[PDB]
Amino acid sequence: SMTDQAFVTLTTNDAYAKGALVLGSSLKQHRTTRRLVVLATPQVSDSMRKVLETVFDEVIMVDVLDSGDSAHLTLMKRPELGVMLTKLHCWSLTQYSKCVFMDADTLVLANIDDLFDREELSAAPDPGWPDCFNSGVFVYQPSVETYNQLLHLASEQGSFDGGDQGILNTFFSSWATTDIRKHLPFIYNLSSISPAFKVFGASAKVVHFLGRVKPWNYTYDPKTKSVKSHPEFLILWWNIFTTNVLPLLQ
Amino acid sequence: SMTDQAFVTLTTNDAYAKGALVLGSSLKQHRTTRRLVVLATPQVSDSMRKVLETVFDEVIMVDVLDSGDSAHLTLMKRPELGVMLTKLHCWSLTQYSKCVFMDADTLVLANIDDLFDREELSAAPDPGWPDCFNSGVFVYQPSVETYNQLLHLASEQGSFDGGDQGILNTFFSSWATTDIRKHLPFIYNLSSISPAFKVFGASAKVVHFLGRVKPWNYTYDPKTKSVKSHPEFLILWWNIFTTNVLPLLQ
Ligand SMILES: O=c1ccn([C@@H]2O[C@H](COP(=O)(O)OP(=O)(O)O[C@H]3O[C@H](CO)[C@@H](O)[C@H](O)[C@H]3O)[C@@H](O)[C@H]2O)c(=O)[nH]1
Ligand SMILES: O=c1ccn([C@@H]2O[C@H](COP(=O)(O)OP(=O)(O)O[C@H]3O[C@H](CO)[C@@H](O)[C@H](O)[C@H]3O)[C@@H](O)[C@H]2O)c(=O)[nH]1
Ligand SMILES: [Mg+2]
Ligand SMILES: [Mg+2]
Ligand SMILES: [Mn+2]
Ligand SMILES: [Mn+2]
Repeated sequence: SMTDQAFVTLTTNDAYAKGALVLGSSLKQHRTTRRLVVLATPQVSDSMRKVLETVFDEVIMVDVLDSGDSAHLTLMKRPELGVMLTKLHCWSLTQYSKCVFMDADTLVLANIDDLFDREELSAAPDPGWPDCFNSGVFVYQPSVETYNQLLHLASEQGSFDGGDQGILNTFFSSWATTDIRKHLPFIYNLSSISPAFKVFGASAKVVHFLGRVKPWNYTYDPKTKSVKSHPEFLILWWNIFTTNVLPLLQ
Repeated sequence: SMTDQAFVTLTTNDAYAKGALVLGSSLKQHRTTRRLVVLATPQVSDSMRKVLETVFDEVIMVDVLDSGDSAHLTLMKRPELGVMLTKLHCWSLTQYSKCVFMDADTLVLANIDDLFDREELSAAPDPGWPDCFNSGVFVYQPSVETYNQLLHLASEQGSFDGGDQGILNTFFSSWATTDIRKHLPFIYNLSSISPAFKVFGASAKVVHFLGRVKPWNYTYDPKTKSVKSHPEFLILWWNIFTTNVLPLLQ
């Protein structure tokens, strides 16, 4: 419908694929009018890609190890940054005029199509260092130029933790001090999970399972309808997975 | 010199007094041209007030337990909020046109007089919930009206944790979405202490020892010039305390 605009996510393996399936199913559930796109690598199994195609309108293959890939020369300088370099291809999707990137470890609790009212680069503050934006949810404008500049910066600067957040904050360095409309409310990337969430946590639009253990790393027990050691968000992830993802398998 | 403008802090006991002495000494060290004010209660010992008068230009006594105090009726509704109600008296200081409130558990690493270029209410984002501002450092305009409204809100709403942050964020509820100039850089209230601090943590202007254990709760050992179990900020606090506070005692 709005074929010109997309939610874009990323998976480089079958584990994070499970996250993308929950994310995508949650966006469908809350009736997005936009396209759903997943960047996938050849490390994602063919069988899992078949499941991704039931949720996503486009499963777009990216392989930074292929010498024909635009990021390949950069990977040879920074071989440790394969995942980040795959992610940056989100900017190469110039068939779309505007997109919202979302991490595969996010989950949507309401329609968030009003994010397309925003301009590049709009993003929520990161907890822990809130003059940096968290790069798990952001509104951007695909551009070969912007893409090539991000590649250059990745080449020059690298990434201590292998993430793209430092690079995106270096490139978009006016975010902290310029144009409050480019600060997404924290409820669009609620990543503190693990008094304020009493008052405002009920109005979350997006939950982000930022940090070491992802929901799919838990062992789910049908017998108790919970995981094994606000646990609510974790339960909701698994609720979407069991109710909405599993039956796509028919 | 700028007798019209002040840094204002707060202590209700001799422990936090030690914090105020380090804060005040750090502001002097970095050559503030503004006045230094501490709100103190009768629970602060006379002997400690004599030490506070060597650092602070005004030691202003506030006693919410006195029926002549403006906050006393509010305290009888909310007897658990004595400290917060004392703090709110910062707005009653109408001999000043503009002030920066700072928590007694902060410490200054550079001249921060450029905070007086800001307008009420300017404050840094709180880590953990960054659409709320942390109420440990803020620029405000003393006003009997604003004061009386904050008292009313404290009366109506109370405070789950006994802090003023919720009240100040409720009253100043446009902060997250309005006027980026009212967002202080995080380096003016660096309260994550305990990759980003590698890049930007060297340029801190204010450190805030937010959380349970305050620097003065540690046991300092002259023999090692450290505390007993970035530990640097903690060492600096104790460096100011031993070098700059102690010899005020002559
Ligand atoms: O092996 C991997 C690792 C990551 N991803 C994708 O990359 C995203 C980011 O990884 P994630 O594990 O979610 O990182 P966070 O725990 O969210 O860590 C934070 O810090 C990093 C920035 O430096 C960013 O990658 C994250 O968006 C940011 O929230 C994931 O959601 C996936 O979409 C993969 O596909 N495969
Ligand atoms: O017994 C006390 C307790 C606090 N204070 C003063 O109140 C300030 C705030 O208390 P603090 O212990 O610093 O709280 P934080 O650990 O900083 O906790 C956070 O959350 C609270 C808001 O709800 C605020 O009081 C703080 O500014 C905020 O940073 C202190 O610095 C002192 O100035 C006293 O004088 N006596
Ligand atoms: Mg360069
Ligand atoms: Mg009212
Ligand atoms: Mn993530
Ligand atoms: Mn404090």
